[PDB]
Amino acid sequence: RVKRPMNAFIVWSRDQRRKMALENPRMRNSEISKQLGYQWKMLTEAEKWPFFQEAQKLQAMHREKYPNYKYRPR
DNA sequence: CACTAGCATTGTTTGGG
DNA sequence: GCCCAAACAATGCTAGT
Repeated sequence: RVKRPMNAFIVWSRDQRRKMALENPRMRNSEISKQLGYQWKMLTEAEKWPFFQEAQKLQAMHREKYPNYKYRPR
């Protein structure tokens, strides 16, 4: 079963989730998501663009590998 | 142990009104 | 066309059956 490709926030959140967890070892993971939300909204456009590029590469490789994939929720 | 449903985030896409 | 809700990507669990 073919999964969705990572958008830019997901791409950026992965390292940032681990680094928050190691520095705040008591927080629930659902509470790290909140902290990652505030931080992302704090990021300037100029800081987030490498992650949108990465998201694009990922959506592009997705269509290479799965040329007939289409998204079907529920 | 196996479901699956939910909590949490943003961005993307879908599907209904 | 507009609006909207909501699935679902990763990650890291929960809680119910």
